Amino acid sequence: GDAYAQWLADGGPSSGRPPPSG
Amino acid sequence: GDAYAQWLADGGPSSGRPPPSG
Amino acid sequence: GDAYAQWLADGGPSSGRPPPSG
Amino acid sequence: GDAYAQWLADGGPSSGRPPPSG
Amino acid sequence: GDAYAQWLADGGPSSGRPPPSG
Amino acid sequence: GDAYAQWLADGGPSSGRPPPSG
Repeated sequence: GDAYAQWLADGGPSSGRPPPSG
Repeated sequence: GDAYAQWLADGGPSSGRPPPSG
Repeated sequence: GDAYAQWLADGGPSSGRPPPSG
Repeated sequence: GDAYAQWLADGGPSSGRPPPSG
Repeated sequence: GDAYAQWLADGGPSSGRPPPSG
Repeated sequence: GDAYAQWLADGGPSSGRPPPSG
């Protein structure tokens, strides 16, 4: 869940990284 | 994760749709 | 604000409608 | 804005509370 | 998912609470 | 409105950025 928050912050899909499970 | 991102973008619970798991 | 919630629900920018003030 | 995000999360127009300014 | 949206709105990782499952 | 939409998409207050007005 915290990894997922960071992934959103970084642009979500457009971050180019997989959505994390945490 | 991807689907959830879009749901959030659309206002989450305000969207009128249940949260997806992806 | 409620118009803006609906605009999110409808896809936000991709709705093709202006973001409302309410 | 911050309040408005929480108001969305709480159900937005359907929540029984008005949209916030912040 | 719904809880998670509110947790984001409340500050996410910085909020002092853990990410929700719902 | 547009800028705010993106901020929301990025986790709102969880993004670490203040809410924009547009």
